[PDB]
Amino acid sequence: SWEVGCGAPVPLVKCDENSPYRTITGDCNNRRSPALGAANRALARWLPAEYEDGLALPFGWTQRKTRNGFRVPLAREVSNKIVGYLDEEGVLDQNRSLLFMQWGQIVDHDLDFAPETELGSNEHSKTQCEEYCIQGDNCFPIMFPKNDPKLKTQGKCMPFFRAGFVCPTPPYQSLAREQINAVTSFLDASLVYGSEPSLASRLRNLSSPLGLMAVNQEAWDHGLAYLPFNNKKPSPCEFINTTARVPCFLAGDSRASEQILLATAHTLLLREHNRLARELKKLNPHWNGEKLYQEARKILGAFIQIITFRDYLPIVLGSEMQKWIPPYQGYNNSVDPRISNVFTFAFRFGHMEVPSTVSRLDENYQPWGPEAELPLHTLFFNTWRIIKDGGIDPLVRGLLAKKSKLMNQKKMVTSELRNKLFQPTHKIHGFDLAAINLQRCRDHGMPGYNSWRGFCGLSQPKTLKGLQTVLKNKILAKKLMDLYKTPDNIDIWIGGNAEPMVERGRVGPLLACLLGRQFQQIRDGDRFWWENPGVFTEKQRDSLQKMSFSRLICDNTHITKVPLHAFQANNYPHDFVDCSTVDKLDLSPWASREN
Ligand code: HEM
Ligand SMILES: *[C@@H]1O[C@H](CO)[C@@H](O[C@@H]2O[C@H](CO)[C@@H](O)[C@H](O)[C@H]2NC(C)=O)[C@H](O)[C@H]1NC(C)=O
Ligand SMILES: *[C@@H]1O[C@H](CO)[C@@H](O)[C@H](O)[C@H]1NC(C)=O
Ligand SMILES: *[C@@H]1O[C@H](CO)[C@@H](O)[C@H](O)[C@H]1NC(C)=O
Ligand SMILES: *[C@@H]1O[C@H](CO)[C@@H](O)[C@H](O)[C@H]1NC(C)=O
Ligand SMILES: [Ca+2]
Repeated sequence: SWEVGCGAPVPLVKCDENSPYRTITGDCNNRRSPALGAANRALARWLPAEYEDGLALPFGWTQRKTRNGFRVPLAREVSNKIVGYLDEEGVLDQNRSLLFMQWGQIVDHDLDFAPETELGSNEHSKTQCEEYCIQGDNCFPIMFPKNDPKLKTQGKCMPFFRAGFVCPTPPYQSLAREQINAVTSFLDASLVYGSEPSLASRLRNLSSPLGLMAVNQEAWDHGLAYLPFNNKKPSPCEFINTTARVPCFLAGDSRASEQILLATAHTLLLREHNRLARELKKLNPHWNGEKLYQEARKILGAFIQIITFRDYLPIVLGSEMQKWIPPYQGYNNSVDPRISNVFTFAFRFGHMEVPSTVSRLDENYQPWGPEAELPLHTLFFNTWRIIKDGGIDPLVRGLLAKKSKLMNQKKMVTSELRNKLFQPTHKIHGFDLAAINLQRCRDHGMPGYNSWRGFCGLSQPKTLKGLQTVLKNKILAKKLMDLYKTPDNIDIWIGGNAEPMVERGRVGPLLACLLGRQFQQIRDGDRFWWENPGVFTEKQRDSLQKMSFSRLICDNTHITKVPLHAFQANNYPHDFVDCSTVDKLDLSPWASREN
C-alpha cells in the first residue's frame, strides 16, 4: 500500500471534466490522477532519496557520518577549488545570445520552485542561523573552509535554510523527506499567471471586463506597460537602493525581480498577454473578461511551449534531442508529468551560462549612457534601473546583442554569482550560488553522480583515471577526486555540469539524459499541450507555429531591428533585419461567430 495518503494539504479541489482551460493549480490535468503535476505537491522521485540517516538528514550533516566511507567535502570548498575563476576574458559563448541564458531561467521558473521552510518569521532563529552559524532543525549553514577569504570579511558561514517538505512544516517522519514543488509542473506560463488562486486573481485586471492583467499605475515605458509593484514590506528591491525606494514587481512567480533580465522577460510576457487579449476583444467583442483572459493565457502557454520546444531545447540538447524528445505523438495519460527532484538540479546548468556583466544598448545597438555595462551583482533585486534608467528596451537589445557565458571546465560560475550573490534578509552581496547548489543537492537527498550515470545508461567511473576519461580532463578529475574521494560521492549538480558538452548542445551526456527525459514527460503527460489534437484548431496551429521571440520583442517594445533566430549569437546590424520581415501571429483562426 503506498504510504500515500500524505499529506494534510493540498486543499484538494474538484474538476470540471469538460473545462477547456487549465486550472491555475494544475489540478485536473490528468483525469485519473487529478493531483498529478499540480503545485504544492512533492517533487517526484526518480530514484529513492539518499539521506545520512535514511529519512531526512543531509549528507554532510553529522561530521563523523561518512558517505561510502568518506567525508563529503564542504560545499564552499568545492566551489572555491573547482567552480571559481578570475579571468572573464574569453568566456563568452560565440554562438548563444544572452537571451539563451535568460529563457532557460524563465522555463525553469515555469516548472519548479522548492521554497525554503517558512519558520524564520515570527522568530529570530532565522537571524540566529546567520548570526551564530549554528546547525539545527532547518538551519543548515554553509561553513567556510579555512583559507576562505570570506572568513576574514564575512564571518564563519553563509546562512542556508532547508527546503520545504510535504506533510508539511513540522519535521517528521516515516518515509523519506520529500521536498515540495510550489509551482505547476506543466509548461503553462504559471510564472506569469501564478500557481495559486489567491495570487492568480490579484494579478488580473478585474475592474475592466477585458481580462487584462493588472498593470503598473505609477510607471510606464514609452507608454508600454510595466508589471505591478509588490506590497510586502520589507522589499529587497527597496533595500539595495533605499534612496530610489523602488519595490519589486508582482508576478505569477515570486522570483521575478531577483535579477533585472528576469524582470525584463517577465515584462515582455505580461505585455504579450494584453497585446493578445485586446487583439481578441477587437476580433471577438462579445467575449467577457474570462473568455479573453483564458484565451490569451492559453495562447501564451502555447507561446512558452513552442519557443521552448522548437527553439530552446534543440540547442541545449544538441545531438541528444531526437533521442529523448522525438516528434510528438499525442497526449499520453500514463506519462508522469511531475517535475522530478533531480531535474531541479540538472536545470541549474544555467548557472554556468550567466556572464559577469549586463548591458543597456541604444537603437544603433551602441552603449546606452556612460554606465551602459554594469556588473551583474549590482542588478540583483534591481527594479529601479528599469523604471528610472530607460525602461526595458535597452536591456532587451542587450539580451539580443550580447552573448551568454559558455560553460568551461576551468571557468564554471562567475564570481558575480559565486561570491557576490544577494539573498533577501541577509543584507550583503556576499553569497555563493554554487555552494548553495551543492548544499541544496544534499538538503534534497540527491543520489550521487554515479547513481545518476547508472540511471542514464552511462558508465560509472570508479577511479581517478576513469573519471579523467569521462570528463576528458585530467586536472578537473584530480580536483574532484581530492575533494570527494570517490566519484560515487560527487554531488549531482557539479558532476553533471563537469561533463563536456554534447555535439551541438550546451550540456553533457548525463544532463542531456536527465533534462531530455523530463522535457519528454512534461510534453507527453500534458492534456493541454498546444499540439494535442483538440486543444487548438488546425488553423490556429499553422498560426501558432508562426510565433517567435523576435516577434514577441517586435510587438511588445519599440525595437524594430531583430534577429530572425534570437538565441544564436547575433551581431548588429549584419544579423539583424527590420521587424516587418518577421512573421506575425495571425489571430484570424480565433474569430468566433456564434450566430
Ligand atoms: C542572473 C541569473 C541567475 C540568478 C541570480 C539565479 C539565482 C538562483 C537562486 C538564488 C536560486 C535558489 C538556489 C537555492 O537556494 O537552492 C536558483 C535556483 C535555480 N536556478 Fe537559478 N539563477 C540564475 C540563472 C539561472 C538560469 C539561467 C537557469 C536555467 C537555465 C537557472 C535555473 C535554476 C533552477 C532550476 C533553480 C532551482 C529552482 C527550484 O526548483 O527551486 N538559473 N537560482
Ligand atoms: C540609487 O538610485 C538613485 C536614484 O536613481 C541613483 O542616483 C542616480 O544616478 C545618477 C547620479 O547619482 C543621476 O543621473 C540620477 O539622477 C541619480 N538620482 C538621484 C536622486 O540621486 C543612485 O546612484 C542609486 N544608488 C545605488 C547605490 O545604486
Ligand atoms: C483595467 O482596465 C482599464 C481599462 O483599460 C484601465 O484604465 C485600468 O487602469 C486597468 N487597471 C489595471 C490595474 O490594470
Ligand atoms: C504511454 O506511456 C507509457 C509509459 O511510458 C507507455 O507504456 C504507453 O505505451 C504510452 N502510450 C502510448 C499510446 O504510446
Ligand atoms: C549557431 O547555432 C545555430 C543554432 O543556434 C546553428 O544552426 C549555426 O550553424 C551556428 N553558427 C555557427 C557560426 O556555428
Ligand atoms: Ca508551470
